[PDB]
Amino acid sequence: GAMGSSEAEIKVREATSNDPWGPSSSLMSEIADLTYNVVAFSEIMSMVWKRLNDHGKNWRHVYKAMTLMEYLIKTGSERVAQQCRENIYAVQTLKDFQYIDRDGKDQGVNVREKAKQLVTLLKDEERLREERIHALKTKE
Repeated sequence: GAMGSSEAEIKVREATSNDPWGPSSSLMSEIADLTYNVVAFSEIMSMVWKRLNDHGKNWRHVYKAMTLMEYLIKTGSERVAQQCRENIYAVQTLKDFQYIDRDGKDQGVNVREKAKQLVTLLKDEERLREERIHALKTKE
């Protein structure tokens, strides 16, 4: 289903699901390779920004989308980091993300801290170069 049709959006959804495991490194590597495919890049990034804009009980979409975005910034096409810097507000807003679950536990704190770290990385082009060498070595 069918004829080698794109599964880019589906792979991103899988990588950013509410499941309390993942995202898987092999799946993330597949998505990173697809970011060099201009058609797939658009599908991937749109889905990641959507997951980064979920809330509440879907907080893990946001947390896992940041893990995926970080991996793609470091391991994928340099167009990823460029688009993220262009859309930096969509990451910065997450430093304000709130969610208290029904057990009273602050899941939002994980989102806010991950966002803080991703923003400092994106603002530093030297850090991005260093991180890319290390990340590409992990990939290969």
